[PDB]
Amino acid sequence: EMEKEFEQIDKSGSWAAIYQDIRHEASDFPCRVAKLPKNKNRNRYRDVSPFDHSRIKLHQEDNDYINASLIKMEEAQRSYILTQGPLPNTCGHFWEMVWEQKSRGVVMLNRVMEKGSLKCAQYWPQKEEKEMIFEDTNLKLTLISEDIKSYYTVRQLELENLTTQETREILHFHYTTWPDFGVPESPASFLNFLFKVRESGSLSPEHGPVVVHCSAGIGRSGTFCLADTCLLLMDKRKDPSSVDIKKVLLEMRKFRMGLIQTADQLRFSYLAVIEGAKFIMGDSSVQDQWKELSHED
Ligand SMILES: CNC(=O)[C@@H]1Cc2ccc(NS(=O)(=O)O)cc2CN1C(=O)OCc1ccccc1
Ligand SMILES: [Cl-]
Ligand SMILES: [Cl-]
Ligand SMILES: [Cl-]
Ligand SMILES: [Cl-]
Ligand SMILES: [Cl-]
Ligand SMILES: [Mg+2]
Repeated sequence: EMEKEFEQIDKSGSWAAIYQDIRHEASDFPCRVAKLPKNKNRNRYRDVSPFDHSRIKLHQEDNDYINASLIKMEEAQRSYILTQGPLPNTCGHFWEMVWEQKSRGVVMLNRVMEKGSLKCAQYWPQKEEKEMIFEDTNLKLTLISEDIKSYYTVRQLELENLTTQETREILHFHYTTWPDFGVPESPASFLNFLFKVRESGSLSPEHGPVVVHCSAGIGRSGTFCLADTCLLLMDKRKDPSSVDIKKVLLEMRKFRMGLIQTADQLRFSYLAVIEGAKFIMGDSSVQDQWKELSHED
């Protein structure tokens, strides 16, 4: 059981060892498509690639490759697409994927510039009157509105298939204060944001999988998805004791490499799930407490 295990790991000072065990046991599957020479400029990082078996294939229509993986959580009955921050030449591919996969939400856990470097393209419009046209993939993208909070921003976007003139509302949830290889400021700030995504209906099984990304689409993205799936599993069962966090992480790692990048991110995941369980198991009042503690205003 996770809280008893947490205390034992904390007491014995063994987060590094627990995390290394996970790394040791994690799946290794081929990424042959990712490593084709023609795809070199579609990958942000040499050593971060989607496995062939779970890669998202684009439907157009000359080269189907995008650095993005379908994390299909069978027991939980929820799926996520985890992807790298799009590059200057892959923003059209990114939105093509959102359209084809029928996603309603995009969760962004990084900033465009981190540590002086460009870790993600400016792939969405920052001003209503300056829409983006992706001529390669025949899509238009317009900012409809935004709600700016202290550490996150929610945007309403309209994505249009220029081929058909069909339009869809996409919700963009941008966590702006999650440092690379680091953790959220508190369980409360993380959970307040996760519940904002949940409340939107973006994780509904009636939609395609939410797209989640950071810069590599593994560390911060893995942490987010691990906490969400653990919370969902205990919710379905109304049984916190039924959830084996390490097992869930290993299951996710069947679908994309390197999910959760540090031992402290693993530790934070346990904290987030232990805290979130208070809400799942019926202390409704904790949600307001997280909102207050997050200082979102
Ligand atoms: C220190 N590592 C690096 O700088 C590069 C790029 C990067 C940016 C950012 C990042 N953090 S994230 O944006 O939260 O995913 C992770 C990685 C992983 N990486 C890798 O080379 O990862 C290879 C790897 C490691 C463990 C497991 C699978 C693959
Ligand atoms: Cl940014
Ligand atoms: Cl900077
Ligand atoms: Cl970039
Ligand atoms: Cl950072
Ligand atoms: Cl790793
Ligand atoms: Mg303006």
